[PDB]
This record gives sequence, C-alpha cells and structure tokens, in this order.
Amino acid sequence: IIDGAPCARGSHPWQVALLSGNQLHCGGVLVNERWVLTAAHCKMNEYTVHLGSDTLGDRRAQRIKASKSFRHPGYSTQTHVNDLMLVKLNSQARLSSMVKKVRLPSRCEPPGTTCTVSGWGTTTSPDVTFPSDLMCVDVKLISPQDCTKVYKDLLENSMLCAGIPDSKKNACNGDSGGPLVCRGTLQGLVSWGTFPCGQPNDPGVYTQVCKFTKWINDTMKKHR
Ligand SMILES: *C[C@@](*)(O)[C@H](Cc1ccccc1)NC(=O)[C@@H]1CCCN1C(=O)[C@H](C)NC(=O)[C@H](C)NC(=O)CCC(=O)O
Ligand SMILES: [Cu+2]
Ligand SMILES: [Cu+2]
Repeated sequence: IIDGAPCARGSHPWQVALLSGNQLHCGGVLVNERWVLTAAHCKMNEYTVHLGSDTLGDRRAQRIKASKSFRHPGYSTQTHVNDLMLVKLNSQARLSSMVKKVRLPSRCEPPGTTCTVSGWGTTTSPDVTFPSDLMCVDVKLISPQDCTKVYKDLLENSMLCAGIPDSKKNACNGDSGGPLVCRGTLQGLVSWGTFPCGQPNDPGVYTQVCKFTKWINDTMKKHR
C-alpha cells in the first residue's frame, strides 16, 4: 500500500495473506470457514494462508495449508481480465473475534464512493519495502469512462478503478487479492496498476466483485 497508514487493529478480521512459506505473496479475503477469495494471478502450487492478525509472523496468527485453487474460467494471463480466484482451505478455519467472514456485495457501489484498500504489499516503489503490519488507505471509485481515458485498451470488462486525484495513495506489489471495501461490503480485489506504484492520476485497478457474485457462489456450491 502506497502513502497509507497502519490499519486500526482488529478492523480487518476477514483479511488474509497468501504466503510462500514465510514470505508474503498476496492478500485475500475469507469468504467462509473454507473459502478464500483472491486474485487469479496470485495462483500458487500450494499456499500458507495467514489469518487472525494484522501482523504477519504473529505467534497468535493462524496458518492453514491450501492446495486447491479455482480461477475464474475466463481469466486471461494476457489481459488479466477476470482476475479472481477461490482457494480451498485444507483444514477448517476457526472463527473468532479476529477472524470473520467478509460481507459480499449485493450490488455495485457507484463512482465517487470512498473506499478502503488494505494489504501487506510494498509501501515503496520502485524499491520494495514490506511492512509487518497491515496497511490501509482510502481511495475513491472512478467511473469506467474516466478510467478508460487513462488506460484505454488495457481496461477490460469488470475492471474497477479507484484512487485519489493527484495522489500517490494506491496499492502495489503484494497487495493483490486484497479487499477494497466500501460501506461494509467488499467491492473489489486488488488486481493491477502501473509501475512504479503510486504515480499520481494513475488509478489502481480492481476486480469488480459485484460482477462475479453468482460465479463465487456456484463455485463454492459445486466443490464441497
Ligand atoms: C499481483 C498483485 O500483487 C499486483 C498488485 C499491483 C497493483 C498496482 C500496481 C502494481 C502492482 N499486480 C500485478 O503485479 C499485476 C498482475 C501482473 C501485472 N501487474 C501489474 O500491476 C503490472 C505492473 N501492470 C501492467 O503491466 C499494466 C497493465 N501496464 C503498465 O504498467 C504499462 C506498461 C505498458 O504500457 O506496456
Ligand atoms: Cu511472491
Ligand atoms: Cu500481464
């Protein structure tokens, strides 16, 4: 997260992290006791999912193994359209005051809405710096028309932009799959942006969750 601040402790119990052993790879959100929703480009052959703490490496944190991942059938490794994926938890996820289900959206929030994006991604760019504490930053949803003026052909269907005008406030490497929340509901998953991160007027791009609600449910309904 660029130009953000440490999230208030316990304000993100549905936030999870995908680790390659001990190193952060991506972020994600807990859908239920066995499902994590993250970015499709965050795919791994095996994951070590962090849950229950704002600090990576917390001794109290939960670390569950994952070997099954289900990317949206329409994901493109060339355009990154449909950048979302569900990862099945090998073991049950023990809920608590620090681990809760995320609230999926029932509709698409409109442009101009102020939202919060969070992650343990790099806080600097081009040079990389990874924080142990979960970082948060507020951004505003940008209309598809406005964003197309910036990215043109790079924008495909269900790609939601968010950012602050003339501001470095944005997501970056390691933040993918992480939640973009507005009004208590999940509106987006960090997908992509420009490099280096935090270029003013260069919006962060998110997978627009309100467009995949049916897919998310059916996929969890079919695989256990
Ligand atoms: C996977 C996730 O952690 C990461 C998060 C992120 C978000 C914003 C900025 C940087 C990183 N997302 C990515 O790494 C995604 C998926 C791989 C490609 N990617 C990018 O964000 C890259 C840096 N962006 C691009 O390639 C975009 C589409 N174009 C440009 O940067 C312009 C280059 C050109 O014109 O060819
Ligand atoms: Cu990695
Ligand atoms: Cu690419």
